[PDB]
Amino acid sequence: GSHMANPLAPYTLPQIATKVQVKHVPGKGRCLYTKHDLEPGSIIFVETPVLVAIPSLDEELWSVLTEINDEEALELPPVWHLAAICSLTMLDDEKKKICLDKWVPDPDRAPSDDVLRVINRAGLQVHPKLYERMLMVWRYNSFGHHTEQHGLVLYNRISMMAHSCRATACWHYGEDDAFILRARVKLQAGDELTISYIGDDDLFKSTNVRREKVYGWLFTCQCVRCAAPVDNARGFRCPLCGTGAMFFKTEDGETTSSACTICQAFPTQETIQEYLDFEQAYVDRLAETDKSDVPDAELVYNQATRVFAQHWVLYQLHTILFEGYRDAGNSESASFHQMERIKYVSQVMPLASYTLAWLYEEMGDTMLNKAEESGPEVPAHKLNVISRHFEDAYNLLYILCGEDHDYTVAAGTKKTACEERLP
Amino acid sequence: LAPYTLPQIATKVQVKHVPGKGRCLYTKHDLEPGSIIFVETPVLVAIPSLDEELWSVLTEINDEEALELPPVWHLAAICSLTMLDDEKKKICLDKWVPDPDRAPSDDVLRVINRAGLQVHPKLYERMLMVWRYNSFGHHTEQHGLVLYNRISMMAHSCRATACWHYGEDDAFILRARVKLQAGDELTISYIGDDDLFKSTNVRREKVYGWLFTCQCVRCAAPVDNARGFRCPLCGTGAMFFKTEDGETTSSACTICQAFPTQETIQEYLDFEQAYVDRLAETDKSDVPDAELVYNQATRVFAQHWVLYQLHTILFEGYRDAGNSESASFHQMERIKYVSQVMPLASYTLAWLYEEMGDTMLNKAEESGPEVPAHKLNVISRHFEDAYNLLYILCGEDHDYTVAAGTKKTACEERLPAS
Ligand SMILES: [Zn+2]
Ligand SMILES: [Zn+2]
Ligand SMILES: [Zn+2]
Ligand SMILES: [Zn+2]
Repeated sequence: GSHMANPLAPYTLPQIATKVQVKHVPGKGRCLYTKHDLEPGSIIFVETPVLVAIPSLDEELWSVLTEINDEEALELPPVWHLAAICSLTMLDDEKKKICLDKWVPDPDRAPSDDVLRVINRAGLQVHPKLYERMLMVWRYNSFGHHTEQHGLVLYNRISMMAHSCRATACWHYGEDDAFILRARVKLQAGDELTISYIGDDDLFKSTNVRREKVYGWLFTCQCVRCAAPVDNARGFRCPLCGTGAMFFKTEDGETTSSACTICQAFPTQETIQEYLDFEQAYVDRLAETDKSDVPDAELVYNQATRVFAQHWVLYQLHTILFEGYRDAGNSESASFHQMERIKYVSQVMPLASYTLAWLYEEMGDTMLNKAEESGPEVPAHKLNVISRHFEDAYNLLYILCGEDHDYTVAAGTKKTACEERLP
Repeated sequence: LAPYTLPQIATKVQVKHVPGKGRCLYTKHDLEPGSIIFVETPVLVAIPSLDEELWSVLTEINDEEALELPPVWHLAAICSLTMLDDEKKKICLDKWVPDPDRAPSDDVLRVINRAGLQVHPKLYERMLMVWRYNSFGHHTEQHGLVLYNRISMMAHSCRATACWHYGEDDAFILRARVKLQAGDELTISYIGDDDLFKSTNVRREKVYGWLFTCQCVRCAAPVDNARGFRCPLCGTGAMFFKTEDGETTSSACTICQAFPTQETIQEYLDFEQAYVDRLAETDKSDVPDAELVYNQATRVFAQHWVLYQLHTILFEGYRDAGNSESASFHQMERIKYVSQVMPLASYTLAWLYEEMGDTMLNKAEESGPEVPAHKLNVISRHFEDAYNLLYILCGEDHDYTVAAGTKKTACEERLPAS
């Protein structure tokens, strides 16, 4: 008999914890649905912030916080703490309960070292437990300010939208930090409205990376992109045929591959591990590669083409090279790399994005420059082609930020100028 | 309950013929891409030099009264009944035909009477069908056909697992186009490469003669990504049309995910037919006209074989005129299209990569013979891709493969020391 007690005896809470695992609801805790039919680009609603935490909101407290930070660095930068404290002191009791009951990864978290130190050093009256609660509500529910670099903004209804790597809704800031929410796609009444918790600088990357970016909200993303059978953002050059793409995919810590697009062969697990090592090596190299040294980026790109076929690392190298060539006035190769960028993004992330729209616009710029090196009279055909790209940019920006937005009117301006120069 | 007559039965049910060419073929071994599966000699090579007297006769009866099938088919059929031993004459007569019971055509009885041959009409007729539905065009000779025994046992696929090319003495060299395991089916395209990159409706039209509606992996795919129109709502995404049982539906737009109405679908089908008609009057000898048609076509199409055809016309026109700048753009669009709709190894794709290499090398050389390393490497990549595909299609030592690899190694030789 190896029983230490009767197995039917009631457990203690620690003993229960040994057997089972509670999972708290994925951030940000709620789903939001449209009540009506929406056409692409139409406004769903516009929301004013609960609070805009700016140094300008309380610079007394700001100087104090920055000086506390300079003496002993604090885990979250000062802005998060100005936001939290001003959320506990500046709003009404109701506004307060609106932010305290938003989603948080650790509801019962004890006050951190940082929190108690701020309370004692700045001598404030707010409860440490609520101070902690609020620092995480803004860590996991706010948006970065549009212009001011140490600024953040919280909204109430916006936090109700679940995450998706292929979001149904897009957004942009209005004039007084208004949050303008638009339909990114055609929607029917009752459809879910989702936004990307992850920035556009990572949305074009592969499933493993995006999942790493949203793990903080304590879920493994299973959105339509993230759960797709083929991760077409993670393609390696097949070593058998030398030209097709094999797309890798990681689930439960194990990586598998699609069959090569051309020769239909599957790589062995040993080849998969080999190319995962290559992948990590080039991810590391990307941090040392940039547009101020184009020869170096050319070296890295040449080496990377042997490893990658339609991969976000290769897209990043195309980006570096395009910006380097564009800055140097070399429209010829900038053109090639920009066309590869358009190919990649339209395969991997086809819905309207600022990245794609400005890919089309900047392709228009590059083509127009290259053409104008032959003289101002650019032939009709070329003009039309250039115009098409500008138009595409317009068409996407129209959906993302509206007819009269500065981006949209810029793209449309270039388009109509192109038409103006037509015979 | 009284028995039906045969016409009464035919009113109620529809019989499905064994689809041409009647058989399936499977590999007994694992195959690497590009490996030779086997090489087969022809049962017969029908060319004028096979029987010049018969040929001259044939010609003159054709010029008096035109034959429905050109003379070479009759040369093939007759010579199959006259010149082959009994063993091989039976292998030909055993081959798939659409109409086993078909009475002698009037062309057949005429040729029998005016050439004065002793062959049985009904066999003659049947042999015709055999050669029309089982033979290949000769590599060199116009008015030439070739018929093989084992090759005819491969079923058709628009995404074939096997590829082929002619060797010396009209040998049929069959290679694996993809990696295959023992027991996998060997298929070839009954459709020429001039149609393989087109949409499912068109390919099915091209194989209807073998009496089946193609349901290969491409034709049965939920989305026909060779038939993509420009979404009228968003102005930028693609909506892919699909036709089944005479009715056309559309995928949601790739960008705004709206579905077109049946009205919009019919409108864009009318546009599609109009541009298919215009293609017959559009070609590379009038580049301005093709530019007009392309400019109007971009408003209708997003990723469509008609747009690919216009890209092809413009690429060849600009290439012939030495305009590497515009040819570059259109060739890139061609590569995009083909690699999306027809990604497996093909001569079309391989030579798309090779000619992209040519165009970029020309364009670069307009700046001087010393082409920078980067550009060279990119150019080399294209050449290498061409090589890689032709290696699979026709072997390492084939003239095509050697040509692509030659351009590639030349590119590498021009690279600076550092
Ligand atoms: Zn996801
Ligand atoms: Zn491969
Ligand atoms: Zn098919
Ligand atoms: Zn659309």
